[PDB]
Amino acid sequence: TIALSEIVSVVNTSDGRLEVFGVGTDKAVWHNRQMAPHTGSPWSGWSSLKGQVTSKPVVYINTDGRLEVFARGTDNALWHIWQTATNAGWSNWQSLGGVITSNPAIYANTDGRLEVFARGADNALWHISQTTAHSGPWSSWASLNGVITSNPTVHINSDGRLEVFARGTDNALWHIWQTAPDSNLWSSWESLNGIITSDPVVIDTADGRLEVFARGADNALWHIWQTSGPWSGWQSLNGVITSAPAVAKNCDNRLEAFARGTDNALWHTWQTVSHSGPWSSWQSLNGVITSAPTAVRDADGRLEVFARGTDNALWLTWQTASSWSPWISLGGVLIDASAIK
Amino acid sequence: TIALSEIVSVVNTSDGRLEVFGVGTDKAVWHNRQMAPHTGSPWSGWSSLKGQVTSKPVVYINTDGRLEVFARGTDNALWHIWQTATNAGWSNWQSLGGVITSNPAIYANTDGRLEVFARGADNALWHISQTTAHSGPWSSWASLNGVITSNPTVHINSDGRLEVFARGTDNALWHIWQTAPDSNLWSSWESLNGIITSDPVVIDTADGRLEVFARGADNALWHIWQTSGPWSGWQSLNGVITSAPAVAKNCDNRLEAFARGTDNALWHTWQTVSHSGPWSSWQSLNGVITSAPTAVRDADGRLEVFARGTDNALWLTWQTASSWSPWISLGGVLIDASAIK
Ligand SMILES: C[C@@H]1O[C@H](O)[C@H](O)[C@H](O)[C@H]1O
Ligand SMILES: C[C@@H]1O[C@H](O)[C@H](O)[C@H](O)[C@H]1O
Ligand SMILES: C[C@@H]1O[C@H](O)[C@H](O)[C@H](O)[C@H]1O
Ligand SMILES: C[C@@H]1O[C@H](O)[C@H](O)[C@H](O)[C@H]1O
Ligand SMILES: [Cl-]
Ligand SMILES: [Cl-]
Ligand SMILES: [Cl-]
Ligand SMILES: [Cl-]
Ligand SMILES: [Cl-]
Ligand SMILES: [Cl-]
Ligand code: NA
Ligand code: NA
Ligand code: NA
Ligand code: NA
Ligand code: NA
Ligand code: NA
Ligand code: NA
Ligand code: NA
Repeated sequence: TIALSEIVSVVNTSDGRLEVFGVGTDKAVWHNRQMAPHTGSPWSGWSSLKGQVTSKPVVYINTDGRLEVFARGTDNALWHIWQTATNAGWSNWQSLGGVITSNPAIYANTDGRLEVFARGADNALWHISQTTAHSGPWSSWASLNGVITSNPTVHINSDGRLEVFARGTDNALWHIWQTAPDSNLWSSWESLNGIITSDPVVIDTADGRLEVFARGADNALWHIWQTSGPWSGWQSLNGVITSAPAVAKNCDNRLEAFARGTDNALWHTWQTVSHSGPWSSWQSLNGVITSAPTAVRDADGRLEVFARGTDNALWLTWQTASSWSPWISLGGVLIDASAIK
Repeated sequence: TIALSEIVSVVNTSDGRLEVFGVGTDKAVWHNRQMAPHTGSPWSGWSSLKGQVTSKPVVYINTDGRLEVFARGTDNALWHIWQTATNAGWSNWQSLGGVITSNPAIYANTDGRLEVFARGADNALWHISQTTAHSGPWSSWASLNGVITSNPTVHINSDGRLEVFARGTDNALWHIWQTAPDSNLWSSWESLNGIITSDPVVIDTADGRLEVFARGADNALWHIWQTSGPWSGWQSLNGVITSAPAVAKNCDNRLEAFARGTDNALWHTWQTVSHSGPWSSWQSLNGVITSAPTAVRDADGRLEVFARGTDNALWLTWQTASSWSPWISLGGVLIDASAIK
């Protein structure tokens, strides 16, 4: 098992608007969109992209600005749906086949080819890629092996090499990386040790280093980062958290971590002064939440945070000059469809 | 002729540091680098990448994070030099041949292929591209036709289509665009009218629109922007400017324009409140400058501005909480090698 998951996938669109993707009681993917590229923008309200999903639905933006949403189907295949033109209409759901046992994890290669990662029936990591930039057809599936006990997460190195992180059977953080950008050449799995009780979250720093966040054995927030040299040790950011963490960059590149606390309110800790700076003490953004928070930077360079409420609606709070906005409701009824819990 | 040009090309590196590229009295390309990814970082001082250039040297970052610098040689061919690995050593200067009569203009296609644009001996626009992502070999040269009287500038649409802007023989702003991302299919040249007395500067807004800035017949700063619909009219931002303009985005996405005034000090006007906001009155950042300013956002989300001084050194001022830093000198002796003046 893992700390309570994020309930939505969120993206900044090609035209600077937040769009969120979640799952209803009907197992359909639902979609909510800012009208305008600004903090406090009116929202579309929830509309259905349909389908029937047995994972968290994960949106990624193609290098041509077209959104594409990936989800496990009821047949355990990888399914996807995409915009046919930038911020226009959607395709039908189409199958990329395979059998997967995790939420999908997506990144664009430096050549614009999307590559999707998911656990398989053998509990190994499997991957499939676009054969050409922002387009089908897709490659055959293949395995990157290993044995994983969490949803996988992928990011890109500052040199364009994809890198995947996942919990192993010993509950350590393990990783594997491309040896060259755009490559089918990968490293062996390597252990970053520690003991993690959440899905790992990965982000690139202002200075092009991967930094990984996860809940530890002691239910504190831990992190570890790249220094072609080795990783740091695991370091505690303290706190006591009851969900997966979420991490986003402020527009000045200061990292900021969010998680549900023991009082089921939203808590956050941030780098102070600069992206090189020391982390703040944990502070409360209130609310009562029934999901991990989901954090994203909007087109005004402000953080916005989404979480499911006691009513199972999605609620939203954002940064102001002085503080954070009171929680507002975007309505809907959201379920946690995470293929791993 | 055109308003006085920018004297350096600047890039934010894969690890968040500013690096500047200019030309010495010897016609070699010289290089200055921040040590650390922060405002007010110590600088390397000027070191030579050698070569012999008859244009402004233009740096672009490959999708694998490798810097690549393009310049006209003494033989009027396009030449380039690149990092062999991300923020490591440089290749030798190599020729991409052709005969060009402008500074080169560079963008990455959505598939990671760099595409270079330059005026030819026939005064038409010519282009050459990497055949695969972030790598040689390069295509054959070909022409996109037209007749141009300024350095060309290229940007990417929010849908991944490259678009090139240049002054025509009637002194209007003209443009041409890819009809599909990564394509060799281009539109006809079209006129955006107006009368411009500087190279055009192009930037993408927070909401994914191209916005073009240029000095007008009245030596005011003018701009025009995308609304698949038509462009705005030309609108004046007033001022009286004696150089090319420079434009950069604040970390909250507010556009900010810089130019030399009649008193040969640096002047700037900025969007207020938000990226949707009205433009400020022009205000002075002092100094006495012998080049257009060059503006870039650093890894702390602050604007830094470079300009040649009366001593022909490069000087530097940046945003603070309240105001801007006093001008400091980064030394060197820089010449304006712009292939068009
Ligand atoms: C710098 C290098 O980057 C790799 O992608 C991986 O993270 C290795 O652990 C690290 O040593
Ligand atoms: C503006 C400032 O941003 C910080 O990163 C943190 O989120 C604080 O709560 C907020 O007041
Ligand atoms: C939306 C469309 O975009 C094109 O790239 C070009 O700028 C056209 O003028 C404009 O009408
Ligand atoms: C911080 C603020 O930023 C504005 O965009 C403008 O550059 C002002 O001069 C500066 O004081
Ligand atoms: Cl409204
Ligand atoms: Cl292995
Ligand atoms: Cl818990
Ligand atoms: Cl120092
Ligand atoms: Cl034409
Ligand atoms: Cl003048
Ligand atoms: Na890659
Ligand atoms: Na990721
Ligand atoms: Na990296
Ligand atoms: Na509600
Ligand atoms: Na393109
Ligand atoms: Na450009
Ligand atoms: Na655009
Ligand atoms: Na000096």
